[PDB]
Amino acid sequence: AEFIVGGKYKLGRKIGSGSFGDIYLATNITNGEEVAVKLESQKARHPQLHYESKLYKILQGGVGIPHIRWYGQEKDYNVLVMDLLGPSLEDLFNFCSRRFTMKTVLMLADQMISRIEYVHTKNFIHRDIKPDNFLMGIGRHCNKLFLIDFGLAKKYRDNRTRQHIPYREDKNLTGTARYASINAHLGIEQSRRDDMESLGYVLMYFNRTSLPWQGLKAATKKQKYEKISEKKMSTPVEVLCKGFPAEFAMYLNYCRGLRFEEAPDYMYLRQLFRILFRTLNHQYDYTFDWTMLKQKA
Ligand SMILES: Cn1ncc(-c2nc(N[C@H]3CC[C@H]([NH3+])CC3)ncc2F)c1CC1CC1
Repeated sequence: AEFIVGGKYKLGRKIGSGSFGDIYLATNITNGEEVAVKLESQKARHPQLHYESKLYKILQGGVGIPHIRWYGQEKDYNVLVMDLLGPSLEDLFNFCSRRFTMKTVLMLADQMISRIEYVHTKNFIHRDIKPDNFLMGIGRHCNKLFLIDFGLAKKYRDNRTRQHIPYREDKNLTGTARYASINAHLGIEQSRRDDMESLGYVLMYFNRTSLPWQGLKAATKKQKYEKISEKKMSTPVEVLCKGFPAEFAMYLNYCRGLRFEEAPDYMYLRQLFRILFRTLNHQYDYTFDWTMLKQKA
């Protein structure tokens, strides 16, 4: 057919766009398995796909890390082939009319903290934690959450010594402004704490349906980012999390309190949400809000 990569993956329709390229559905012509294919044009001032493919290789063996099938060059493109995955948390949020129950938020939180933790144990930070980068799997993996898109990810410490990258300022906000940590807005070098703060804004985005720094306008990119920053800094966490269980405010205070080099206590943060979950008499049965709507049909 018209477009086949690595001698066997026939590219079908476009399924979306990522950080540095476009994503297609494909089929392995030798066994019939459906996969996802990421194409980056080889004519790029600064090509990164080789870099992202190296990160995925480093991360193999993690729960909710997609397996890589092939990396290479085809026609005028760099090509990466991987597991096909299901919808993002943003897709599912819209499917549920931009409302999630507490049970769903807490079940997701347990997996999200763990996905981020794994990336950190391999000495990387993600730097673009948002609903669009968390995907549910498919088939028997449909209740497994995957964290993807390592285009903006960065080594935060040395493997041998565990010395961090240098503490410094005057960094561009590289990720998404809505979920960015306060220190990232100020141009401070991101570390593990910033991924965790970002997850806190995602959880509160799901709980509230919106964040108070949404809908802001300004003359420039930089001034919109500066308005978002100022709103984040002038909104107390108790106000942001008013009318929700105290655990969400505790999460956010804990993450802001972390020092640049300090290891988040992931076990404690998972425990914080799990004790709440079980106090509300919920069980981890993977009956999410979208599961309810599908089986009713
Ligand atoms: C950004 N990025 N990078 C890798 C992948 C990515 N996406 C999928 N499936 C998508 C189907 C359409 C859904 N709306 C989203 C999930 N499977 C594997 C992937 F690596 C994606 C998600 C595709 C929307 C870009």
